[PDB]
Amino acid sequence: GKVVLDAVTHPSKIEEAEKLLEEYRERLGGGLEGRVIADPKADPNTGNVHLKTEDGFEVDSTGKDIKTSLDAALAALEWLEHH
Amino acid sequence: GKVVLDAVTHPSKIEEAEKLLEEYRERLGGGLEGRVIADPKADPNTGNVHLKTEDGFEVDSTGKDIKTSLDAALAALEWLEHH
Repeated sequence: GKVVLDAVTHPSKIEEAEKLLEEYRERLGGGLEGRVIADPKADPNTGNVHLKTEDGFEVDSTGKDIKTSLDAALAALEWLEHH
Repeated sequence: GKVVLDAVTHPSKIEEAEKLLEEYRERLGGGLEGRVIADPKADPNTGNVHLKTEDGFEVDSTGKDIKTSLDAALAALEWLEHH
């Protein structure tokens, strides 16, 4: 299904976040609609990802980098989609 | 460690949310500090849980009931605490 993903990042890490979104786009296919939000108030030392499905599931996940945040967020989404 | 948990629920489901927080308190011990937020704008058909550790990990999880939301939220927290 469609999953709308937002990577919210300090502007120094926009490149990082885009390259990561690129790997997950080509693994997860065309359902993944991801975008990078450039937030100067964001801590460069943390990652933050928000995802929303058209089914109404939502996860916000704040970790120490963007990749871990995302993986944890998809982990939680897999749980909700099954249980 | 300390985990601050918020169950945000329509006021009709406050009892449900408190009894659920009670089971997770006695399973997860005294580190779990959970509270019920009574939100009349919340859909009674969904669950929502937010957790925050003193380490800075945060997860917000919206599902179709409070138990699934919570389990998914702790699932994501376990991922962040390891990876």
